[PDB]
Amino acid sequence: SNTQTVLPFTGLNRPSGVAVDSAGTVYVTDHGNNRVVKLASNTQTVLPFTGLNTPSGVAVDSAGTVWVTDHGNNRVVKLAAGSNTQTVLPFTGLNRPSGVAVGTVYVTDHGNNRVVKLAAGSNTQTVLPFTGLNTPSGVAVDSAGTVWVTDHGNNRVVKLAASNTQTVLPFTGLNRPSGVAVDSAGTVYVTDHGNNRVVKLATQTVLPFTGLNTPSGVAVDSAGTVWVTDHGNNRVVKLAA
Repeated sequence: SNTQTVLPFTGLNRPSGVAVDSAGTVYVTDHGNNRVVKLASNTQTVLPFTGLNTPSGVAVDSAGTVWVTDHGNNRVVKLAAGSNTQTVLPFTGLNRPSGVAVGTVYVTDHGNNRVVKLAAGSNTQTVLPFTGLNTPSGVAVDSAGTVWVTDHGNNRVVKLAASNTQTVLPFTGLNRPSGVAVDSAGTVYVTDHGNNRVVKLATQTVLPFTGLNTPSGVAVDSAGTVWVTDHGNNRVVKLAA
């Protein structure tokens, strides 16, 4: 499709993260309203998270568990499907965390220029051996265990195989990039926030979104639909394959 669809979310303010599950349910972090909203339906629902302050990244697994980076409280919180009690994950030492990806949980520890991993079960926390990161933003993980990070401060996207080798992806002309997503083909999508555009790397291509204003989050589903949080315009837009 060359024509986007604006999702029927209401009341968003400065939305940040976005995630999509296999059923096609869309979750958005409504940063300015300290809440997470979801759309299955033309009417959204607010998830029963509590005490969020300027939340940022969101992720969802196949069980429908939702993870949110509670940026302003330096923690990560999760809600299982159908539950009213949120769980604070045993991360330690976080400093203004940004993105989150998933039973292993990966978090961009923005303020500490590092990506942290929480091992499932053992809850051992380790720092992934990325190097030279500066104010990193989005994170994504694939089935192979490869981790992609938007190195926002350095205008690049870098990946690490499940390794002491990090690869700079050949994006070009990025300007304060934010979110990153990866589909089953290995196509990587980045929200080039400072340039009001979304780029993918199959050859770099600008997706044909119209009227974007400082886009933040990006998500892609198994059918290749791409969802973007158009932060500057308080809206969420999608492009079908």
